[PDB]
Amino acid sequence: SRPILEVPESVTGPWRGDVNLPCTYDPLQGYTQVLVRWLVQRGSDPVTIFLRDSSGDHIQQARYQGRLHVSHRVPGDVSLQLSTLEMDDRSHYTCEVTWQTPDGNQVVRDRITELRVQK
Repeated sequence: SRPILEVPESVTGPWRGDVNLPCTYDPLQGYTQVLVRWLVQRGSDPVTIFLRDSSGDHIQQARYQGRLHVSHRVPGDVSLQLSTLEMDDRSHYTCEVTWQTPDGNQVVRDRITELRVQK
């Protein structure tokens, strides 16, 4: 049918350690991945923390540049890796993927996960 994102409802990571927030899908013929975004919930509009598009990976905030990476090697795996976890990294995160079909249409799917940080 259409691509199905798989994102666990919650993940727990170690304080000062590293965690992977899984976000994966099985690739489907005729669906080309054109955008990945990861967002975090803070105030009154989701914060964009990562984008991958035709020009590469974009991590605009100094607080994340150097401690945020997104999986790339296996098609369909766009999991977020966050290193040196802070207690205020506890939040809800959105994984959002956009695909383009041969007719030129684009379809967007997203899922939210909760990261808990454990001492």
